[PDB]
Amino acid sequence: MKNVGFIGWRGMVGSVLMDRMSQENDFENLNPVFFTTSQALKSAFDIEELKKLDIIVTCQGGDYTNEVYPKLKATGWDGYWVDAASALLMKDDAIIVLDPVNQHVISEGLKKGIKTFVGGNCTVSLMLMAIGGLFEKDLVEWISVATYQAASGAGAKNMRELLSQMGLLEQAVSSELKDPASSILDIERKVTAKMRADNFPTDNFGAALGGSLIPWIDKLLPETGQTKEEWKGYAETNKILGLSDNPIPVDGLCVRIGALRCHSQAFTIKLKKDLPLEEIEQIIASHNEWVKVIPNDKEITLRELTPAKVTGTLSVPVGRLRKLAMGPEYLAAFTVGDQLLWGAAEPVRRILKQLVA
Repeated sequence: MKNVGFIGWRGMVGSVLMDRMSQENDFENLNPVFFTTSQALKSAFDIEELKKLDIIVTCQGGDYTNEVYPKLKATGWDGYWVDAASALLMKDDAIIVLDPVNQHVISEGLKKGIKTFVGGNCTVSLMLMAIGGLFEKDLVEWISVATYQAASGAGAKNMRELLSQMGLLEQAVSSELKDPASSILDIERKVTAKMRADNFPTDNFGAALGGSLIPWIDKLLPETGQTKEEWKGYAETNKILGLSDNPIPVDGLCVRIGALRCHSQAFTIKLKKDLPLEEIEQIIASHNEWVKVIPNDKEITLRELTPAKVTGTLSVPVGRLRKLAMGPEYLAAFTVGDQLLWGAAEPVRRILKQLVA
């Protein structure tokens, strides 16, 4: 059995990985060696120890990877490096994994000698898990996107801040909400006053999220006006699909909303042909076992196409499918996916499974 080292397994993403691996009994197929950065297991910084392993799975973070990866590689170590961090995503030296979508690029990279794999993540992987069928059939000309991203993508303390913000907003009008005859305008004024107060916890986001939204995720990308988050759509999507040399346009606005773990996305997909909606649905549904086409019905949409339904599951529902007023080649679609699973830990768990098989 392969000797696998794990770094950052106590973090949020790492913890989801540990839980998923346990659930699937992945540990009975490999020899796990756990590391730690604490001085209170082996040290995550002991290069000689890391060199003894066949594979290293890390969810520790970019700073960690940029520090040890180079040192480890320098020792001649020829093992595999699986990273949940985005540090090496665009390295010609590594492949972005999301096997249900790009098994072919993965299998080839392996034959070629690629030893570094970075997990497909956030909105890009969730998008591909939802409409990968359209790309696989080469029907996508371009895609305009509008996201509704959860706090987990930012971090554990961000999720906590969101929850605290929601509590404070309600607590500001707790009594008013109790009497069925109170003024809704009085209630709103108080809630709004609270989210604008200096003592309203907004350190993690830099603005209120709770009963609001933030139309900016990462840092500015000067050359295009995009934010890093938005830039990933074009770069990472094509790298995953292996179309970096002849990229497909994927662009839009990424917005942070008051959700915990699920990223949702609204799509305006420009197809290259005019296909019956029924066929498009079949193409979408057939791509993988997790995508789930939701009928464009109200009751079914409310019960199935929401973070409330999707959170904590591997299901990737896609619905609201119909042609747009712009034309028969313009398709509308809305999808919801859990950020911690297909958006983070699952692609890593899957590539590991392959490497130790």
